[PDB]
Parts: sequence; C-alpha cells; structure tokens
Amino acid sequence: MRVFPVYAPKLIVKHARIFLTGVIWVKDLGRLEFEKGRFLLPRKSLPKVKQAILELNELIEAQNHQTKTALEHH
Repeated sequence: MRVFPVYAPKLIVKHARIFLTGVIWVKDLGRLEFEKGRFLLPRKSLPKVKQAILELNELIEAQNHQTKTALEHH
C-alpha cells in the first residue's frame, strides 16, 4: 500500500527490495502490484505502463544480475 507521488524508476526498484511483496500507487503509472521483487502486469494497459514495468524488471536484473537458481524451474 505504498503510494509514489513521483516516478523515479530506479528509486522504485531500489525501494522494492524491501517492499518486494505488495502494491504501489505511483502517480505516473498507477496501481502496480509486485510479488517478491517481480513487478506484475495487471493487464495490457497503456504501452506507457507496460513498457515501463518491463524496463523496471530490466533495471531489476541489472541491480540483481545474479538470479540465484533455486526454484526457477525448467
């Protein structure tokens, strides 16, 4: 239930490290749900939002990079 009056892509992801499971209300995108780090797609939505979430996950994999294989599944 964390609202964001500002966008700031990297700040969202950086702080999502602690809030990994929940939902945010960014004023630029809207209601964004994410579970254990992975920002989820509510639906198709507008390309603006969809691509943003993709680049957020991109940024996630940039800060993470490792991705420790435990249950990633074949």
